[PDB]
Amino acid sequence: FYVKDHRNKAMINLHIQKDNPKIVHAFDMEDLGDKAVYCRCWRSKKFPFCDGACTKHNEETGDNVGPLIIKKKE
Amino acid sequence: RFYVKDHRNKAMINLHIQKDNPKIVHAFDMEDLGDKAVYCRCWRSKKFPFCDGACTKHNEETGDNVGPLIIKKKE
Ligand code: FES
Ligand code: FES
Repeated sequence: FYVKDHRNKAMINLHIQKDNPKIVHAFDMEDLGDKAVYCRCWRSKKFPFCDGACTKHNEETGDNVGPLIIKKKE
Repeated sequence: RFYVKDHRNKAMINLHIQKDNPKIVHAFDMEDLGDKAVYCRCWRSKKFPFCDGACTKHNEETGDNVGPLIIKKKE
């Protein structure tokens, strides 16, 4: 059994700051702690920070996304 | 007088990037960063984990409002 398609255009961000036409975050590395973990799935309730929402998203959708970690060499 | 705007979906976010990796995580030491690093949050960049402007076309096509994460040196 085969099948065709069309133009769905699913959004990545479903609910965060929808009054902002393009969500961009900018941080000075000098004011970060020893570690910051940033969300790349747009499902975190602590956006722009990762709260572990990625896990449920990957399990539900079969995806493989995860966060960006900025840290001091240590 | 009441109506909702439903945007919920069960679609994957990352369509094509490093699918042999079960969970794509990047970790960088700030001491090794230059003046400005711009990281992709849309999973459409051909330079992932870095932003290449793919988010603009995604936003246009889908009506989305995603954009990158910038880590920079204080001015
Ligand atoms: S909560 Fe989104 S990448 Fe972890
Ligand atoms: S290319 Fe993905 S956020 Fe810019």
